[PDB]
Amino acid sequence: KLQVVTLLGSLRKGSFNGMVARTLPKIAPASMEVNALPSIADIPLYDADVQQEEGFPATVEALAEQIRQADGVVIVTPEYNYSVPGGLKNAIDWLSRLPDQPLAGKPVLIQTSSMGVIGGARCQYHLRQILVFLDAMVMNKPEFMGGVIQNKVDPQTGEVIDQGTLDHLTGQLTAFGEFIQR
Amino acid sequence: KLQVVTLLGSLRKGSFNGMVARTLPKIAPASMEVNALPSIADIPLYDADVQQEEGFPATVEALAEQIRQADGVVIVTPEYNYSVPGGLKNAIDWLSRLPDQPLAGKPVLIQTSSMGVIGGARCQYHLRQILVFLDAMVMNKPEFMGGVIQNKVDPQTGEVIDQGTLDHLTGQLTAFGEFIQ
Amino acid sequence: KLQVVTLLGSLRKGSFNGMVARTLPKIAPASMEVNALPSIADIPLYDADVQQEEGFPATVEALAEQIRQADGVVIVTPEYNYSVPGGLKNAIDWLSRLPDQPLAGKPVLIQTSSMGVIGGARCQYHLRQILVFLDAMVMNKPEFMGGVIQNKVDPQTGEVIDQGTLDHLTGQLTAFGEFIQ
Amino acid sequence: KLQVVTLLGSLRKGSFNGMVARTLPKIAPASMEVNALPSIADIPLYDADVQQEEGFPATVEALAEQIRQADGVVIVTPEYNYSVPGGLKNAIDWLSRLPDQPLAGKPVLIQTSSMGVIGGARCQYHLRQILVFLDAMVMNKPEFMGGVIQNKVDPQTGEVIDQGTLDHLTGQLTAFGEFIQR
Ligand SMILES: Cc1cc2nc3c(=O)[nH]c(=O)nc-3n(C[C@H](O)[C@H](O)[C@H](O)COP(=O)(O)O)c2cc1C
Ligand SMILES: Cc1cc2nc3c(=O)[nH]c(=O)nc-3n(C[C@H](O)[C@H](O)[C@H](O)COP(=O)(O)O)c2cc1C
Ligand SMILES: Cc1cc2nc3c(=O)[nH]c(=O)nc-3n(C[C@H](O)[C@H](O)[C@H](O)COP(=O)(O)O)c2cc1C
Ligand SMILES: Cc1cc2nc3c(=O)[nH]c(=O)nc-3n(C[C@H](O)[C@H](O)[C@H](O)COP(=O)(O)O)c2cc1C
Ligand SMILES: [Ca+2]
Ligand SMILES: [Ca+2]
Repeated sequence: KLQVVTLLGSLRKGSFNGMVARTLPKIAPASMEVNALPSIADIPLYDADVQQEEGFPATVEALAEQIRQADGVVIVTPEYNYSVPGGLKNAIDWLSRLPDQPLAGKPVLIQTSSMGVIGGARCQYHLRQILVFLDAMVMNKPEFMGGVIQNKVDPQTGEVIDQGTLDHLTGQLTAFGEFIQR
Repeated sequence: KLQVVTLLGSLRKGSFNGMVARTLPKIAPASMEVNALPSIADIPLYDADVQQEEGFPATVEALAEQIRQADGVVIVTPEYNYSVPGGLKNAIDWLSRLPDQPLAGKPVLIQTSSMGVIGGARCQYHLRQILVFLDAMVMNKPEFMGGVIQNKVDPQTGEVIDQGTLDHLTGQLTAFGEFIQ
Repeated sequence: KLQVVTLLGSLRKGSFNGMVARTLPKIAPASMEVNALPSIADIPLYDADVQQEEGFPATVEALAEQIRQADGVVIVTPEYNYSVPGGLKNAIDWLSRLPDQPLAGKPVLIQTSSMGVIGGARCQYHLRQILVFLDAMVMNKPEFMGGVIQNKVDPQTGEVIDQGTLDHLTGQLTAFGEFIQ
Repeated sequence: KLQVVTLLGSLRKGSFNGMVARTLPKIAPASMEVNALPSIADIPLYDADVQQEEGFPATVEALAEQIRQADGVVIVTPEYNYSVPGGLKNAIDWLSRLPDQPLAGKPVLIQTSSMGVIGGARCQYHLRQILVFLDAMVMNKPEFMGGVIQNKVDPQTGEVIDQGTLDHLTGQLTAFGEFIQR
């Protein structure tokens, strides 16, 4: 069984991308198991001085060890001002500074959702440029951009229910599972 | 006289970009007064729940008001992992949610420095894409990419000394001053 | 009254973006006259040897002069392979080499359409990066990405009909008109 | 012996990138053979109407068949206005429309050179975004950006002679050769 984890790019309780991430474990192919990674909320802003005098934040090393243990990582994130959320980017800046950089050679799947029609596509291309330097193995197609995400979820359960969205989500995961087999 | 402020993208005290930023005051045109904005170090990670429950952070409000009063903003920052540093971007995310969005229509000048020959060039274009949604007035030329800034600064004073760099910057500021109108 | 011209990025006769372009004349503000520039179809591939030996192509010179006379340029184009179409970009490469570079300081408005929901959004930001080196004055908002334009046009007239799209465009032009100053 | 070919992004006789491309065959690892692809100069501007009424240009199909035959492709190109040269992009637009798109799943190496200090880096990131849609297998590091390329070549021979540039060029090719073994 492949072990895939999710890195969440939004910090709000009712996050839509948060709902997409929690739905993935329930629709993953039988040969895949998905779990959520710890939240990035308590990670402090990156400062070279702290890295030297304090060492690495426990939260950063905990997140890093779980990524190394996993066979694949799915980054589920919204788009902020046509790009990557500062919080998520900051968690990536810390990670990129670690011994045995956790994402190098690591299979990565990208997922974004927005209330807008474009569904976070802009965020995705900047993210790939970032992951290139970190040497992650990013899967090309299929891509997933959840537009008008609010009309495809269930507020109570906090999950995706729109049939169309569920099939594409399941399709991509399957492709990612086959991708990981490398 | 024009009032210009600097937004710093690095937090370490030995910051080379910080050196660039603190050098701008004495090489700017005689019609410009360059001062620094507060550090983005205390600005907490963006969370809509916080915006709703607590309102906007006081540090964010302070940063914003200084931006509103300025005639222009010079963003001085390094490039982290082929893009914009997490901290700087997070501060921008916060500012972008403000009712009277501070950077809307605000003239902006970009400058980056790095220990490598590319001088933070990649970071600049991602930052330009981001600035479109904030609706800022970003100047085109001349651009400034400080390649290997470590060889052209003076540690004792923490300012730039390489005459070539100094004239480049001065030319850019002079150009930014004309841009304001 | 302002003179605005359109640079078309697609060459096929059934071009949806072409439909957008030819619709702009009757939805523009009363202070703007929108006309089309010549097609980029005859512009040959850029080659410095040709620039040196033959000089600039007459078609390139013609395109340039019309750009110089206009108060603004609206670039209407599709998105090919997640970026700017080869032909359009090649025409820009030619213009960029001209002594009195036509687009320098020229206000530019970008609009794209596609048969998909993204509406050529990716192409727009690459094009914005390119326009920095040409030193153009590119407007920020509102932006226009015509998603699935095929469902909102009228083949018999070859113009846009979807009222929502029409008002969006009109609003953009009105905004571009104010931008010129 | 792996068969690698070069796609040239500049059309001028004295092209510096042209010199870099011609030097590659002479410094490739013993397990690799490099050849130049036909020139893109005579390829007409892409027009959907021509594709339908005329079919594909012979030059486009000749270039496409040679790419399919090769084990790897090195794109050597300059940077025009912070991006990909229109001519090269146009040759890619035609290619992307072919049956059995020639670059899908094809190993690709990127090389750029400029008279400027940045050496065509801007062109490279836009190109990768393009190759992602075409589903090419693009190698991450090492990257090659030849800055101030004019002071590293020999006008007469039309080749690179700067020792430093030659070593990196040889290093990348070796990495690409090992990369191709996939
Ligand atoms: C700082 C900030 C910037 C935003 N900018 C964008 C943007 O550039 N593109 C976009 O599609 N949506 C943007 N939005 C709207 C988000 O898509 C929307 O708030 C979304 O539902 C947030 O993701 P979440 O629900 O998982 O918290 C922005 C939201 C925030 C908080
Ligand atoms: C998290 C992190 C990521 C880095 N990644 C890059 C990069 O992608 N490109 C680059 O040119 N330099 C990179 N560097 C090197 C910086 O350019 C160099 O540390 C610089 O001197 C930092 O800016 P400062 O001196 O103002 O603190 C990185 C540094 C850090 C801390
Ligand atoms: C070479 C080529 C590449 C294409 N690639 C893309 C793409 O990357 N993104 C997209 O949204 N549409 C793409 N399409 C579909 C176009 O959006 C669609 O054909 C469009 O209607 C063309 O613009 P036009 O109608 O003005 O000729 C491509 C079309 C062609 C001819
Ligand atoms: C249309 C055009 C646009 C140019 N724009 C850029 C640019 O954006 N970045 C850059 O580094 N060099 C630029 N240059 C300078 C080239 O790097 C230089 O002419 C180079 O030596 C061309 O590649 P080649 O020698 O193989 O023909 C431009 C050249 C041309 C012909
Ligand atoms: Ca929260
Ligand atoms: Ca030639």
